[PDB]
Amino acid sequence: GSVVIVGRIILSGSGSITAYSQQTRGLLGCIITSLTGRDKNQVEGEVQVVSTATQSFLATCVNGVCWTVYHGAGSKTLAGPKGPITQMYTNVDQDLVGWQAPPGARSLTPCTCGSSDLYLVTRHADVIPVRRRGDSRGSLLSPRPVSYLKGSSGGPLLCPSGHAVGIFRAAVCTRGVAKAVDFVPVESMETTMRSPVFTDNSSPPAVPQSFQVAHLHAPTGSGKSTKVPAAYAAQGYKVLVLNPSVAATLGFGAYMSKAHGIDPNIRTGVRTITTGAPVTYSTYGKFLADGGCSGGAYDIIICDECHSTDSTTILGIGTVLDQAETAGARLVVLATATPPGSVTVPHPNIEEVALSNTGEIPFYGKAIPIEAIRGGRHLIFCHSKKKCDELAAKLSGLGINAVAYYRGLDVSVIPTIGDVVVVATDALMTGYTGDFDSVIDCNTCVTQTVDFSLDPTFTIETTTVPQDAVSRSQRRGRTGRGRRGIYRFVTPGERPSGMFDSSVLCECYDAGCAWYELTPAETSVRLRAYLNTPGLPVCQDHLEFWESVFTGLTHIDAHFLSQTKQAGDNFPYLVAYQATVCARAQAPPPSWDQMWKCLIRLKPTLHGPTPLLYRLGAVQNEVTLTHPITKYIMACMSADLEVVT
Amino acid sequence: GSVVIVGRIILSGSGSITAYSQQTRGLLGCIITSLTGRDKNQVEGEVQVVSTATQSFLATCVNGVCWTVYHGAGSKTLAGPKGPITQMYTNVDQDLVGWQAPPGARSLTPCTCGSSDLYLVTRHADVIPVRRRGDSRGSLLSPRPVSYLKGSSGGPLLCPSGHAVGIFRAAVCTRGVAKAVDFVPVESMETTMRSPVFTDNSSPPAVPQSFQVAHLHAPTGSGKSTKVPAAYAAQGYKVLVLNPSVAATLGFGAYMSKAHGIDPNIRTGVRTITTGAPVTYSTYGKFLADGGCSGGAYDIIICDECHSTDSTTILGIGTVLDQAETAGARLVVLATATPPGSVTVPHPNIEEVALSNTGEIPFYGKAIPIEAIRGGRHLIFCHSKKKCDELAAKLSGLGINAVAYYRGLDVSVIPTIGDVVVVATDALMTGYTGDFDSVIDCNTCVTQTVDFSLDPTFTIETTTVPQDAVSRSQRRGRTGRGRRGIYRFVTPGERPSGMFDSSVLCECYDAGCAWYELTPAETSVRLRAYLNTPGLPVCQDHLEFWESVFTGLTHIDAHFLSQTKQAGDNFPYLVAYQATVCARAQAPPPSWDQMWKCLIRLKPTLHGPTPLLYRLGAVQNEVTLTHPITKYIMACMSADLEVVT
Ligand SMILES: Nc1ncnc2c1ncn2[C@@H]1O[C@H](COP(=O)(O)OP(=O)(O)O)[C@@H](O)[C@H]1O
Ligand SMILES: Nc1ncnc2c1ncn2[C@@H]1O[C@H](COP(=O)(O)OP(=O)(O)O)[C@@H](O)[C@H]1O
Ligand code: BEF
Ligand code: BEF
Ligand SMILES: [Mg+2]
Ligand SMILES: [Mg+2]
Repeated sequence: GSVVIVGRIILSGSGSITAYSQQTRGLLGCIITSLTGRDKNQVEGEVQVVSTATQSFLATCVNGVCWTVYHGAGSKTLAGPKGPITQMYTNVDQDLVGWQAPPGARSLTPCTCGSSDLYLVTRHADVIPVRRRGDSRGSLLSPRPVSYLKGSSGGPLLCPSGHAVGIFRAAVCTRGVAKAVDFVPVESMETTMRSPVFTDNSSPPAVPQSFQVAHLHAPTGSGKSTKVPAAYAAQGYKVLVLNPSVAATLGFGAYMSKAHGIDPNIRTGVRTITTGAPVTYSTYGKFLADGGCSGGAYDIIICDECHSTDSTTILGIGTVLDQAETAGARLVVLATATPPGSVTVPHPNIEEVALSNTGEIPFYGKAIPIEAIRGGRHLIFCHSKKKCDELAAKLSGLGINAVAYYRGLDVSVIPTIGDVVVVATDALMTGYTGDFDSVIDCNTCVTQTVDFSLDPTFTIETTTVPQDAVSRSQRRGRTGRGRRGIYRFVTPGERPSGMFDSSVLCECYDAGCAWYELTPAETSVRLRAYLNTPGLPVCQDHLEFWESVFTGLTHIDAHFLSQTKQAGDNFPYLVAYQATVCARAQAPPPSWDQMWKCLIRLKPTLHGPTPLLYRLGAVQNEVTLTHPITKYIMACMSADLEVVT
Repeated sequence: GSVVIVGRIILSGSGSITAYSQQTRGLLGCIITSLTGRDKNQVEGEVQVVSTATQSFLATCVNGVCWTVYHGAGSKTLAGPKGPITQMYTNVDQDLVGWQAPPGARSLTPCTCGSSDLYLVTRHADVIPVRRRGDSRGSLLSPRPVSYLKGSSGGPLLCPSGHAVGIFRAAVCTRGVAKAVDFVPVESMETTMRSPVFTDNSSPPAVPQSFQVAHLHAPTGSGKSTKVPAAYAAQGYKVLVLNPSVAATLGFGAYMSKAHGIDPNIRTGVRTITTGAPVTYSTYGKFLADGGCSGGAYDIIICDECHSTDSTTILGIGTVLDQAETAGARLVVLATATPPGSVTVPHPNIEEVALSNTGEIPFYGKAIPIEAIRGGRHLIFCHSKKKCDELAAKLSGLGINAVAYYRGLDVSVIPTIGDVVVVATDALMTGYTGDFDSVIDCNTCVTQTVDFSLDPTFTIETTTVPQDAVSRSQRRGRTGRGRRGIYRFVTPGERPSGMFDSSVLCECYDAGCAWYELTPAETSVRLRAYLNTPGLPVCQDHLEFWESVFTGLTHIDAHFLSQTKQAGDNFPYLVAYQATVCARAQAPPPSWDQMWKCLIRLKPTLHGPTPLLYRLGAVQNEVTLTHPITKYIMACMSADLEVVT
């Protein structure tokens, strides 16, 4: 649904800068209006209070455009008189979007006077003094809990003259206490306005004279992973294609000989072939395992499915971007059907049909009619492996040839031909072509988030949430590949695309330490290359923080670590490190969940409270919070952390 | 906003117990439908998934009634085919409400099996084993984080036959890990159904032969605080009237003299009058300061405005309930216009007009027209003193005679005669008659909430929230007293009444130690009497926990405590105790905010991290968690804590 103006902040004209709020619609009008996308209300002033169904924040008009933050508004339309107003500008790199100001809105005039005394207008219509520190930073004169600033994203920072310097996007905190603010400067709005609104990256980049990074954006099934590298090779170039998917990589190996007359090298855990062809497909993981870029090996490196924000992909792409030019590559291509800021749009091959409550098979609050999957080939996405197992069993019991597939199973369990219903997690979301007549989508997924909970340190949490627009379009894209297909779904919405959580950064340091022999400093170099590259998914810059954390986790127990690596569960390094600290203290793990099995053999010798370093799951045992490592991580958390408001 | 049926949990009819969900609406309807009260959807099943605009939980049909928890639904109507359906049952004491089961719904059979293996059905249609421990208690077979049980209140506990043993209401936790469940047994549903539809409490209870506690409920301005005690006195009884309000208590003296020919004793912190009359008006605070009930002093003790859930009232009423019989009182009267579960109904004397955006004075997102308050006598409620000061300054200003009244100002600031606009906090919400032609209500208020945040211990947090139904009716009732009046408001809504937070219990122990020379054990006895008395506001039973915490806080610095008491801020005992710990540790306080001003004299000598005991506001300083008191309080949090789901 649409973002909706629900009120305004009225700014003083004369003298000291003051503000007050006017509210213009309640909840009922908000929702109704969010749907029709038709808002008949007269808009006034320059600072609007805007609301989605779930969140509320600000928007500031400058130069005839109503500006706000991407992290708040996504790519959403703004409700307007004639109906929904699509964003004119969507700049994910700058966390900035804009709609053409509706009639009645007035614009603030840009501040061009280099005044460093600033005033931030909050959603509560407070005006708080801020000292400008940099192009996009200013310190607060009196610090405040972040909770106070929450909902003031999009609000103006003003000069003493009432001219706008930029809009508020983020707080810089010390353990939950905001001490500085980060803003999108008015000049970024200016740059945006004199740049193309349309960027059709649908053609393969030309191979440049000197090193360049370029983007390739075209719909699922169009040929990005197959036709494009084959055409580069046919022109005499050596090409490495990196994909996050084992299943897809193996698929290219079987497909490319007959499809494009090229029998590529293949590099994965279960299958490494050297044919000597000028095309190589590898996973990001295997690429990392082999040590990254080899000097002079490739002309073109394709970072394929670069919408993937699993830690292996992030670290893999950062490695390419840090090493490619030195390694003699002429071109890095960042290829994806669903770039940051994209929304799901109609696919020419794909008919979409909502599930209803009618059907024999209960599916995420709706139902699947048995006749929809009785014959033919179908892929059904479930959010968890457990649901996959359960659904597969149910269907099998109904005489349907069903097979579950997810992380830790072998690709071979999927039959390549004949009738089948594959019930999968996002292990099959990206890259893969399984010849499916249809996809059925639960529209939910699992995600991890870090919370700086100070209890004593941080928490990594797992929750199931609505899918974003990358997931919806990629899951949908598993059908309609070279032919017609069907997409059935439970719910119609999607979260905005192109953002990922700080926990993934934590995951990258972990993997660098556990699997790829990278010092934390080495990982930072690779991740910094990723973050410095425009057009990729974005994340809060917590590199210094995470580096400091892992840098202090020295002398892990090699035995426990090999075990956590072997069992293949999340944060093998953080888990083995907590276990290490436990063992050396003869103390029990936080709980006796499966997470802590590397410790089971010591169970009768472990007593008293757990020296808790951080929280990776439920903690059932008593804890003590004064282990030297705990104190070190607490100290790490004293550094500035930028968090969104 | 009505409660809305958004789906159902379908249960199996034979064999092992299984469940699955069907979803019948999104925010389409839900938020819409809750705001319109109309739901044409046909109801099926015995377990409904229900929702308000803000929260989602369950309802279970038993004996033709759709039951759920008061803490989730309040007194809300259920959206129905022909409009909102009024609750048939409202049992705040048991946390239980019910609507007549809509057509199409089936009921579960009450369980008589006497089985101790139960199964709890969650909102995600999970079915989880529970061993019955008591009448309303059961242990989980495997503990889960409490977050998992959230949104499942109102859900059924089933015995193996699928018959209902009761509905889920709260989790018993150990550091956030649920290990048992508290439920409302079907027999309570049985008792609730057999209890009178309506009990009339509008007439003064007769004085019984043996001690009795009785209720008196009647509209604002009906005479509960004046006519009633005057009538009892005419019958020859000695009557103590305890009222929360300093302002109202002082007002009774002159008025009772002129209207009722009684010159009452008056007891407040700021002023005492002893006339020897058979009627005494006292604040709850002065009553506690006086040592509570004096042997054989009164026949009748009226706990007036017993809707009040400030800590002083709760401790005051608890003291009465524990002491009155032994002190030789024959009757205790719990009097209020707004008992737990009540909602605001129209008042014969009061015309209600919503504020619009039209007017010269900005007010909480709306506007006040100058002509509505110029002139005559008017009372405007703001949520904070700062807002009262700002608005009073603005009104005068425009040449309006305005004064702010809040705690810390002398009652004499309010002119008893002539034009005035009094801008007040809830210092003037209950009891008071100020001869106002109107009340203008911001409809918000300030509340405190405890969070068991384990960082390292607990947090007391202050937030601004929508007013409850007690606040609406009580604030409104400041006008229309013996004559017509006008109530102007910012927003239509009201939160449910009759519940208060655990932090109030914390405040009670704090006040006991700080002001009334009560040991924590002493305070527990008084609070236990409050909690055991039906018909009063309800709270989670955290008495043992809080008592354990304060019992450990020994050897407070007398001078610090004297200072925090004198400054009048929120938790003088806890603040002075943290200050004591800091000064002895030669360490700085959590911040240099005004809360910690008692330490300023020592500032130059204090360095290093704060030995943090708990969180009462922002913590700016680095912290250490090594202090023995910190560890004592951590150990206290290991106790069972029941929290709602
Ligand atoms: N393993 C495979 N088996 C059969 N057909 C395939 C396979 N891989 C690709 N194709 C065909 O090649 C087309 C292009 O696929 P691909 O290059 O993977 O698309 P993109 O990367 O653009 O999503 C697909 O639509 C499908 O028609
Ligand atoms: N201090 C006062 N000054 C003037 N009139 C008063 C005062 N107190 C009470 N009254 C009158 O007595 C009536 C009953 O007041 P009160 O007993 O305070 O009502 P209740 O306690 O039921 O709200 C009021 O409506 C008003 O007419
Ligand atoms: F865009 Be394709 F599905 F990789
Ligand atoms: F009910 Be009255 F206003 F005390
Ligand atoms: Mg591809
Ligand atoms: Mg009264």
